[PDB]
This record gives sequence, C-alpha cells and structure tokens, in this order.
Amino acid sequence: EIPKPVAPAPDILRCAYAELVVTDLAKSRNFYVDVLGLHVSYEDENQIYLRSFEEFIHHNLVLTKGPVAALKAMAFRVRTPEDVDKAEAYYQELGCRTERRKDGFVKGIGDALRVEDPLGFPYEFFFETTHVERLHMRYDLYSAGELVRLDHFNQVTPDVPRGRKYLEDLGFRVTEDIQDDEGTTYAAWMHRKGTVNDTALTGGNGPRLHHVAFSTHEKHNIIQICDKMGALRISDRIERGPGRHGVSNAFYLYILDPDNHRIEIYTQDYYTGDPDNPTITWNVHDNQRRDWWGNPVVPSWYTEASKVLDLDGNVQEIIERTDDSELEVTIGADGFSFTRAGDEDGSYHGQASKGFKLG
Amino acid sequence: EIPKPVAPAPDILRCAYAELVVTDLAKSRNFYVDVLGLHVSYEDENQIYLRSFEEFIHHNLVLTKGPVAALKAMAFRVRTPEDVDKAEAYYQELGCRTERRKDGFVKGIGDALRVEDPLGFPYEFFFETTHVERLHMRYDLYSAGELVRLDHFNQVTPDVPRGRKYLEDLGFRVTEDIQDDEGTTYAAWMHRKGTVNDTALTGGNGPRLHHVAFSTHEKHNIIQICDKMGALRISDRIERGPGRHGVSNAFYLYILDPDNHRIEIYTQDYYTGDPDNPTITWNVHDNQRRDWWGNPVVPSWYTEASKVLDLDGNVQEIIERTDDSELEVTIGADGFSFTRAGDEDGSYHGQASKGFKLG
Amino acid sequence: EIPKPVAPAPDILRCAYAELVVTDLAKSRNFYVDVLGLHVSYEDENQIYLRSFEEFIHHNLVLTKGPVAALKAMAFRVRTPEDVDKAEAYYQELGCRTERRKDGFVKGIGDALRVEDPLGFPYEFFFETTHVERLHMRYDLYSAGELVRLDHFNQVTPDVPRGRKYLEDLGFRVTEDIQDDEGTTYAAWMHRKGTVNDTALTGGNGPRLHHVAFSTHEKHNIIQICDKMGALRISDRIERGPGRHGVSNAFYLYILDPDNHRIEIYTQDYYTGDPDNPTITWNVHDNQRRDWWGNPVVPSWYTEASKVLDLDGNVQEIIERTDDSELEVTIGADGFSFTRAGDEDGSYHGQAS
Amino acid sequence: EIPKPVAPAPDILRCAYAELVVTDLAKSRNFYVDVLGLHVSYEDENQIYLRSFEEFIHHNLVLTKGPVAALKAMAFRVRTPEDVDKAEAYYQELGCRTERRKDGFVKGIGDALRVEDPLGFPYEFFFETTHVERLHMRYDLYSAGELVRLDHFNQVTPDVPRGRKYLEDLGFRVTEDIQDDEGTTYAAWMHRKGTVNDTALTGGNGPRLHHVAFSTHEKHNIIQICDKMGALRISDRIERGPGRHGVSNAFYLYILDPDNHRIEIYTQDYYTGDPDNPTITWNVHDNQRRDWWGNPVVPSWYTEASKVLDLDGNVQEIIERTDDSELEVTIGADGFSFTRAGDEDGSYHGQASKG
Ligand SMILES: O=[N+]([O-])c1ccc(O)c(O)c1
Ligand SMILES: O=[N+]([O-])c1ccc(O)c(O)c1
Ligand SMILES: O=[N+]([O-])c1ccc(O)c(O)c1
Ligand SMILES: O=[N+]([O-])c1ccc(O)c(O)c1
Ligand SMILES: [Ca+2]
Ligand SMILES: [Fe+2]
Ligand SMILES: [Fe+2]
Ligand SMILES: [Fe+2]
Ligand SMILES: [Fe+2]
Repeated sequence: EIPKPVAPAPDILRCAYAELVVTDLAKSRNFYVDVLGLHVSYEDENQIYLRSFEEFIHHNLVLTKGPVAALKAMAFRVRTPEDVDKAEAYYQELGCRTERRKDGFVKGIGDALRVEDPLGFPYEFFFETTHVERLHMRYDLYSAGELVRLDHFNQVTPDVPRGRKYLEDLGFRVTEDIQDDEGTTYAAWMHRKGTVNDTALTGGNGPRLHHVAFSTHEKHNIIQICDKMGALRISDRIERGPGRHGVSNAFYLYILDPDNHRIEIYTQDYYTGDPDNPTITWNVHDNQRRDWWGNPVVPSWYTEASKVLDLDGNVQEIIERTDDSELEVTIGADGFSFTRAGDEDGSYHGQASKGFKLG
Repeated sequence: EIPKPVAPAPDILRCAYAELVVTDLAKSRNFYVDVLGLHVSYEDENQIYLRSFEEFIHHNLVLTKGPVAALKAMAFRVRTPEDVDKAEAYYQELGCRTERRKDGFVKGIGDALRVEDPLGFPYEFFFETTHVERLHMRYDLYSAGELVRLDHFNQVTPDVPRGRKYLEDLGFRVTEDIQDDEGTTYAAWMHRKGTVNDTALTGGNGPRLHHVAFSTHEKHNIIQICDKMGALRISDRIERGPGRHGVSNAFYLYILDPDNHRIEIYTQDYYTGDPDNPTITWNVHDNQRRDWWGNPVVPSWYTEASKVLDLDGNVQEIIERTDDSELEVTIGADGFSFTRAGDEDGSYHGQASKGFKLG
Repeated sequence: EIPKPVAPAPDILRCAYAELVVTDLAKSRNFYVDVLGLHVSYEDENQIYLRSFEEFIHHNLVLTKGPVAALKAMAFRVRTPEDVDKAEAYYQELGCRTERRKDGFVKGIGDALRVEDPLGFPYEFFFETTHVERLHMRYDLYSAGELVRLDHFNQVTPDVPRGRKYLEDLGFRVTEDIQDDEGTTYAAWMHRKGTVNDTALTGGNGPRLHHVAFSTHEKHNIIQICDKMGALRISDRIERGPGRHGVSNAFYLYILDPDNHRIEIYTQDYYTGDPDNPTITWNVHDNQRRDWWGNPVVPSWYTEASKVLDLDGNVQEIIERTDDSELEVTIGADGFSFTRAGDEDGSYHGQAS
Repeated sequence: EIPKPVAPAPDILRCAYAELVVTDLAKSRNFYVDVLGLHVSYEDENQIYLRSFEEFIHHNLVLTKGPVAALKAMAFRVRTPEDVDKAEAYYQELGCRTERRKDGFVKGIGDALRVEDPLGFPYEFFFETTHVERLHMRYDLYSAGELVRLDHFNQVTPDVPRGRKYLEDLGFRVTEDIQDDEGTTYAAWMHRKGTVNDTALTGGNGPRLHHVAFSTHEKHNIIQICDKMGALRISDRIERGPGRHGVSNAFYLYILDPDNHRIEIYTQDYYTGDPDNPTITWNVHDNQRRDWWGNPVVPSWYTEASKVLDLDGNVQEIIERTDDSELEVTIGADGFSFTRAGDEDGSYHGQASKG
C-alpha cells in the first residue's frame, strides 16, 4: 500500500499534455497533422509541438524524436506556481525520484517537476506555460474531424487498487470502475476537472501507456476520422470502434499512430465535478460495459500498450499482473459475458460477442 | 439463363413495402413500434400495417401473423394502373405463376399482381394505394431514431449474374457490385428510383430474404437506435455495425427482429438517376468494400437470412450456391483480405480483420 | 398562355449546372473554392469550372469573367443524345430563339442547345459531358461544410401560373406552392429528379435568377458554413437563415457571392418520385410557410435577384409583376401573417414577425 | 462598491437549480415536460420537480404555483456541508438578509441557506440533496430534443462592474465581457465549474432574471426543439435563434414559457477551468458578439426579463440602469454596429442587421 504523505497534495487542474517519443518525426507529423488535424505551435528537426482547437496553453502533445518509441511524460497542470513545490515535496515524501527544471523540459513550459511516480510512470507537474492563440472560433481552420480538447490519459498497471488509493490521496476521484464478484478490480477512471477522467488505470502488465484521448464536439466528427482513414487507405490503423462506451457513456474511437501509440477520440461524457458524484461499478462480465452496443473488444486492446521512460530516458521494466485478466475472464477460453444478468440467452461462453473468437 | 420477354417490362417506380410473416404479433409490434418507432396505419389481431415518417402511401411494412416466419411479398410500386397489366403479361411470358387481385392482397393496396419470380421470390406489383397523412413535418412525433423512408430490399440467390440479367431486363440498373479476379460475382445492387438500390442480390443459398432497409435523416439517428437497444438491454439483437459501407457509401446498421428477420438502417448514399451513372466494382478481397473502416463482417451476416413463401404460403425450397462463398474467401480459414491492394501490411489471412477469427 | 408543342418534350433528368458571369474572377474563386469548398474541374484566366463532392459530370457551376454579373445559362441534363434534337424542335415550335453547338458552349459539355425560353431565361439542354472522378468517398478532401450535390434553381418571373403550365408541359411536376384565398399564386416548386425541386418559380419582376441551391449531407454542415463566414468576418453576406423551410421541409441557408448572386445551401427534403405525389399548398399569410420556426423573411430576399442574359450576352429586359406581391401582403404596411390561422395572438400586422 | 468580507467565501461548485413561480401549474407542466422533455422527480398539486437527462441531484428546476410569476431562488451547490456555514457568515458580514433551514426550502434539498444578495437576487446555497436515478444512459427515454444538463443563469442588473466585483470576491471568474471605448460595461459572464458561465450579468433595469439555460449534446437537438415548436404551432414562443453566440461560442436558442420566463438551450462552449483562462472582451458595436452570424437581436431580448422575489415572496423593486443601454447603442435610432471594425461596408446605422 502506498502511504498517504503528511505533505499536502498539489492542486491538480487537469491533464495538459503528453510527450511521446517517436522514431520517425516526419511520419508522425503526417499522422497527427495531416490525418488528425492538430495545430502546430512549434516544430524543428527534433520535435513537433501540437495543440487542439480550443487550447490556449502552448501544446497538448509533444512529439520528440528518439531511438525507442515510448511515453516520456504525462503532464498535469497545477493551480499555482506554489503547487509545483508542493508536488516536489509530496513525491519526495513518497520516496520517488524527481527532477526540477526552472525553465522547463519542453518548449513553452516553464518551471516543471518530473517524477518517477510509485507506479513507474513519468508524471510532470507545471503551472507556467506560454499562451498561444486560442483557435476556438477559427472556423476557417475547423476540420470535419476536428480535435477540440485533450481529455485524458489511460495507464496500464498490474495492481489497480494500489494505484487507485495513491491517486485518490493525490485528489483524483474515481467516477467509474470495473470489478467482479470475487474482489478483483480490472479498471478505474478518476478525475480532477469534472469529466469522467483525467487519468485512468487499466489492469495489465506495466507501467505502460494505454492511450491518450482527445475530444471532438460531435459524434459525426469521430465518424469523419474513420471515413478519412478509409479514404487514405489506412483503415488498418483503426483498432477499435467507433462505439458508445458503457463506462463514461462517451462515443469513442481508438486508432494507432506510426509507432503504435494508441490515440482515443472521445465525446459527450457527463459532469462529475460534485464531490459525491455517484461512483458506477460495472461487472467485468457485463458485455455492455466497454461497448454499450455489445461489440467485442479486440484482444490487442487488452494486450498492447506503449513503453514508458524513466527520468534518464531508459525504458521502465514491466511488472506482470498477477490478478485475473479482463481478456481471459470475458473473451478467453474460460471466459464469460452476458447481455442481461442471469439470462443465458445473449450470453457468451469461451468466446467474444457477435460471432467472433480470439485470433 | 432467363430470356428477355417480347412483352414490355412494367415501369417500376421504387420498392414500396414488404409483407413479413411473424410468429408472435405482439412481440413483433413491440420491436417495430416501441423500439423502432414506425407508425401504425392499421392493425388488428392478424396484421400490423406500418409506415415511415415521410411516407404517404398506406404502408411500408405489413406484419402478418402466421405459423412460419418468412417473407410473403416484396412489393414494388409501378407508375400507372396499366403497368400492372404489363407486369402480368411479362411474367406470364416468363412462364411464372401469377395471381391477380383487383382489390389487393393486403389492406390499403388496390389492384395487385403477385408472382413467383424466376429466382423463387414473391414479388408484388401495384399502382393503387390508399393515401394517408404524410408525417414528414410531425416533429411532435419525431423520435431520436426516426425511420424516414423505406429504402431497399436485399435478396439471397445462388447465381448472381443470372438474377442480375433478369433484373436488368425489368429495368433495374446496376450501380455497384463485388467480384473477384477470376470472374465470380458475389453481390450486385440495382435501382429504379435513383438511389444506390431498390433491390440487391447477395450470393448464397436461396431464395432467402437478406434484409429490408429503412433510411434515417442523419448518422446520429442510427447511433441512437444502437444506444436505445443498449438501454433496453437487447444489444444482442444488434447484428452488425454501425458502420460506413464501401459499396453505396451509406452509414448503416443491421438489427434482428423477434423472428430473426434482418432490418438495415441506412443513410446518405448518392444519386444514381443519370443513365450513364458510373458503375463501381469492388474486389471481394478488399477489406473496405463492406465496411469502409475495415471492421469485420460477422459470419451470420453471410449465413443467415429469412425464408420466403410461394403464393400458397408454403416455404420455397432452397437451392445451394455452387460459386465461391464470400465468407470463405475473405474471413474463413483459407480466406484473405487486404487494406491496400498488393500490400501484406494490413492484410488478413485465415481470419477476419481487427484480431478476430470465426467463432 | 404558352401553348403546348406537338413536338415531344425532351426527357429532362435533372438540373445539372449554371454558368454565372462574374466581374472579378479571383474574388469569385475565393468565395466558391476557398470559402465554400467546391472542387475545381478546370480553370484558366477567363473561367473556373466547379463541382460538388458527389458529382461525376464535368461541373455544376461555371464562373465566367464578364463585364456585367448575370446568369448566362441554367442547364438541364437530358436522358439521351436524341433529347437534344427534341429540345431544339420543341423550342423552335414555341417560337423561341435557339442556338445549337455540337461541341458545347463550355468545357466538358458536348452537343448542347441554348434557348431564350418563353419566360426570358437562358436554358441549356445537353446529354454529352466529360466524366470526372466522383469524389463521393474522398473524405481526405471533405470539408466541414461540404457541398455534396447541386439541388435546384429558383427563377423570378411575373406570372407564376403561366410559367408553371409551361414547365408542366416540359414534364416538371409541381410539388408545393403558395397561394391565397383570392386565387393568387405567389410561388411554385417543380421537379424531374424526385426531390421537391429542380426549378422553382418565385413571383416577382423577371426574368431574374433568384438562386442556385447546393445540398449538404447534414444540418451541421450548413451551420459550419455560417460559422466559417463569421470567422472570415463576412457575416454580412449571410442574407437569410439558417432555418427550416415550411415548403420542402429542408434545412436551409442563403448567402451572397461577391456579385450578389444568391446561393442556397439546402438539405433533407423528401421523395416526390411517385406520379401521384401529394401536392401541398400553403396560404401566403401562414408565417410558418417559408421559415417553419416563424423567423421573418428579410425584404431583400423578395426584392433582389440576378440579371439574366440573352444568347448574345446582353441583359434581358425585366417585366414587372402585376399580381399581388408576397412581400406586400405579408410584411408590408398593409400585410399580415399568422402563426395559427384565425388567432390574433402570434399574428403580425403591417410588420414582420 | 460592495466590500470584500473578512470571512472566507463558500466553495461554490456550480449552478444547481432554479425555483420558478408559475401561475398555471398544468400549462407550465405541458411546456417543460411535454414540449421540452424534462424528467419529473416529484410532483404534487403545488409543485413540479424536474431534472435534466444527466443529473443525479434531486432536481434542476422547481415549478412552484403562485400568484405572481417570478424567480424565487437561484441555487448553487457548495462543496461541503461546512460551506453552507461559510456562506451564512459571508452574507451576514455583507449585511444581507439570510434565512437558513436545516431541512431545506424545497423537497430533495437538505440544509440550505437563502439570501437576498447585494444585487437584490435570491441566492440559495446547499450541499445536502437527495440523489435520484441518473438517466444519462436511459436512451429508451431520450428525446430528439433532449435537455442533458443545467448550464447557467443570467441576471439583469443595472451596474455591471459593481456586480462583477462582488461575484469575483465570491470566487466566480470572468470569462467574457462586453464593453465599449467609453468605459461602459454592458455584460459579463463568470463561472465556477469550468464552463463559460454559471451566472452572468446583463446590464439593465433590475434585479430581474434574464434566463435559465439548459444544455443539449448536439446542435441538431436544438434544431429539433424549433422543429417541434413549429409542429405544435407555437413558433411564436421562439424569441431568438437558433444561432451561434460570439461570446461563449455556444450554439443557442431562446424560447418563452407560459409565464414568459425565458429559457436558453445551449451547447458546446469551451473549458475555462484554468485560473489564467484568457478573458475575452468584445466591443458592444461588434455585430458578431451576440450572434456570430450577425443575425439581429430582437428588442424584447433586451427589454423583457422575469421578476425576482425577496425571502418573503414579495417582488423586488426594480432599479433603473443609468449606464448606456446596449439596445440603444446598437439597434436604437442612434445605434451603430459593424461587421468588420473600421469598415463602412457591412455596418448598420440606426437599425438592426439584415434589412
Ligand atoms: O468503457 N471503456 O472501454 C472505456 C471507457 C472510457 C474510456 O475513455 C476508455 O478508454 C475505455
Ligand atoms: O457494403 N455492403 O456490406 C453493403 C452495402 C450496401 C447495402 O445496402 C448492404 O446491405 C450491404
Ligand atoms: O419556403 N421557402 O422560402 C423555400 C422553400 C424551398 C426552397 O428551396 C426555397 O428556396 C425557398
Ligand atoms: O452572446 N450572447 O448573446 C450570449 C452569450 C452567452 C449566453 O449564454 C447568453 O445568454 C448570451
Ligand atoms: Ca466470479
Ligand atoms: Fe479512454
Ligand atoms: Fe442493404
Ligand atoms: Fe431554394
Ligand atoms: Fe445564456
């Protein structure tokens, strides 16, 4: 169990940006700029800085050229400069390695703290950032698939309850989770900004980064991303979806960047900002929990995720999950899922929904 | 081969309605009225007559209680009363069984001809019909999933070129089809009303009815039908979709009624009314042909379809397809499909796309 | 009355394109290409040829540089090559001036007949056209405001019944109209292709071209056009809408090009292909007939429209409507409209809504 | 000027509900339930408690039968039970009349403080509320016009800067405002929950309630409300819109209930939760500031607004605005607006846009 520090937690506003290491900067630029339409704040031979349509901070995504594709940092904005000091004290009390740079790790961010958190994830906390032109009414630029905000991160970690307690002490509130009747937690979603999540924990070998999520205004904007991928004959890069989630109630799509970093496109979840927001627990065997329409979850969604780096830039060692596997208990050989609790009709035994089995 | 009659073809306007035999009338009413929101023109203990939001003719769907669920008639409206006489002469010259009723087979239809056509299907031709209130501006009734028009039928038949040639002589024009490089045809779509199709042929054991399709205004209306089915905890009756089709370019969904009759919800195909409208042929191995986003086609879509009746109400004997099976050549153990023609990346061998094999 | 020819009418498929004369080609190009996103089929220093997303014929719009902005031709595609000969015989019998060019008037059209029709409008009939890449699945090109098809034309003419009967003889069927209890017709919509309209008649001084209409897939695509015009700070070129029409039930928007040619963006009207399609007549005083939500129709919509050219390229003289004016009877000083017939609550007198 | 208390401000989460006095409970029910589709949490012969599709607290709207239609309370939920104590101390230091009830003023709310605030408005602060079934995935109930959240209130008050300072001290942050080149402020928007507003101030004679706003998921849902109103032949109850706002960037519609209470339908504004969120100031003569498409703002939108009650249920006396009137300066006889700053073309003198 990760103890609660005596030192006060930093006041975290929201997820703010991710820095992803990519192997071919021009290929990655083609995906995030030419395909997905993100807006360039700055670029050079080594990095691309990108932001969503409604953002006013410098960026929501930094692509950094390097030898091994991986998550380098997931960054959260805090409420005041002083909260960066609070973060440093808090993580030092937790016995974590930290690095502080008064003028930032990446361009357009000022005083910043990066940490190897207790789950092995590279987190950044910052307040100071270069404001840029907020493009929210630049409909002369607006794409039919426009990504309007950064919404969340999702992390793969072997022990979800351990992680959940640590994030709750840091001030995230769990909005939804997936459990079974035998005490296992498979996933949890938790927020600061009053949406279903700012980060989330998915049970699996880790630390690895499951995805970064961007939102659109409307469901048709997500449809258009699919449509455009078809027209560009890159439909093999659509991993899963589009769908309606059970957890979050958002309309969703998962796609894969050139280094296989998974990106979610997301819209129309609900308000969670009240402190007694009802926490929703879904049973892992409920076949509407991930896709509300019952569509099967592709096995790569459960097995594949991005490497993460330590503060030296080396890949973090993976620790195997020993708790039960969501894949195995739902769509694997001894798996089970239901449409209606207690009804054999519309249940699935040892395979996925809708007539499919694991490849 | 089906010869072209000397007698002139009737001038067919459009698909108009289907008569489906259903086993439990109240359960079918719950599906078509309470779930899907179709509008009742007439009903009693034996039949329910249903129409779409923008229709002015008496009905688009007749549910007839009977012992064996099946298609009893697929009905086309012709341009004038005299075209019914033309249909009679045309099918008599073909040597088909016909039955003429001056006062109709179903309520709200007048003089009508039913035939057991050369492919074994019960076709109706009629002009006269009782007009009803056209509900197209009744936004006090409009549902979030509103079905606005009847769009088309789709028929399963073993020999597609044989059926296509016969429908062309009837005045239907091919818009799109699916072939392989060695001369096999798997499917064809053909129209009278200037959309992608009024009826279509799917290669398979037949005669069977693959589906009846209704339109919505917008893509979100289709999404709502899925969302409603999830809320009603009947997501197991969502067979396939939602998606974007390759062929037709329509946004789509397939669902199953209580007797397993398949209903397609469909929107935003293109205009085909010019006589040199460009035909489009897709290769059967192109994994964007059916779902443009590359999502796998569930095997039941290829295997399952409704019985059809002869004019005595008995089930038509099925004739087996001898040409290659689309299922087998694409997603079966020796199947294959591609994302980009000639590229092994994004190709699938012996399984479906996205990581699934056949269940 | 325009008598019906004994010569058979050409079989008209649909409205196909318009040729608009524009005064500043580059400014017009910025509007139709950079603002509206139409696709270039051909251009040079004198003309731009444009098409919609789902089109396979060469173009839906030809912009031709000239001294005086006007409609030069409104073109209808006919079913066969022989229908061009039929059109020529038909209009000759009508006593109209005609001009046949076996190699076309504009690029990408072959054998074509232009006429000064009995209402003073320059109509073209053609079959042959150069096919181009149908862009209907080119979602790499698709705009948030994408114009997907050419839908219809709308003509201003002084005597709507006279024009209506002429168009009915040509095979157009009336789908909707606006009348009053006195028996005056203010407007009528008529089709060949099985939508509410291919060419409509608006009562007013004419011949003038009221608008050309393009369709989108969805209502949000129309919203986006408005939003883009705001961002470009050209919201003054949004004339009327967005709204829901009563007549047609379509979602709509009217905007003005750099020469004040009016373009409608339009979506989601209904199927009219059956020959007994029920005709809908609205009362001119019904405040939901034009905008279903009861928003007022600004006077410029009734009074302003494009000049049209004769076959020499000179502007056609205008004939003043003598029938009652829809503007005057609804929003002028003695006009009125209602929300509910017979209810003074929600009625407007001498005054728009 | 309203002084800043020594006492700490309550931590306000969001706007939560309004109580509206209505004169005919059945006609109001028909508007809010049958036309607009709001969900009944509770009703009896005196009151209807309504909530939006995604709400879990007891209600977002209380309709209370009474002799004079008016706003009775605009309620904000606070973060903790202790914040209701803080609210009470804060308003007492401001010298405002307060009333606290441990068991609530309306059903489904527990310990609650109502105040007559420094601008004459009846504010409620509460934490405790009865949770109900959150209908957010009840797509079996979902309307083509579904109202999904309560978004904000908008208040008419004669002196905007005076009010703005008071709300900022309470912890609201200004997101957008409208000013001119002569030192006048015409409107301001301010939030707690990280949207463009939870309440807003519109310069005018007051206290009056300008509107209550509810959100939809998508723009077509707003369109459907207009289409349904046409089908019901009540299009005369559509006041303004639908449109795109300049301020807030939201898609919008304004309609009128049977007592003329104005309801906004609203979707797709932007995130404001960062404390240095950039504040946007529009010029009052910019004809894209209220409707981005330059559609004219009807004079009733400026002149008409609901009465508000004091804690005894009596109508608050209206104080006249002496600052310049947005109506007069933009669409009055001597008004002016522009499409492009400094461009005569697309400008309007002494009349509204679009003819
Ligand atoms: O329901 N799941 O599959 C979820 C729900 C929300 C998420 O953002 C996600 O990435 C997974
Ligand atoms: O691409 N296919 O799967 C199609 C395309 C159009 C249809 O109407 C259909 O039922 C199947
Ligand atoms: O109702 N009107 O104002 C209409 C309806 C359809 C149209 O295409 C139009 O241009 C005007
Ligand atoms: O721009 N205005 O007109 C606005 C902007 C936002 C609002 O919520 C409003 O009621 C008015
Ligand atoms: Ca268990
Ligand atoms: Fe996610
Ligand atoms: Fe189909
Ligand atoms: Fe029009
Ligand atoms: Fe508002």
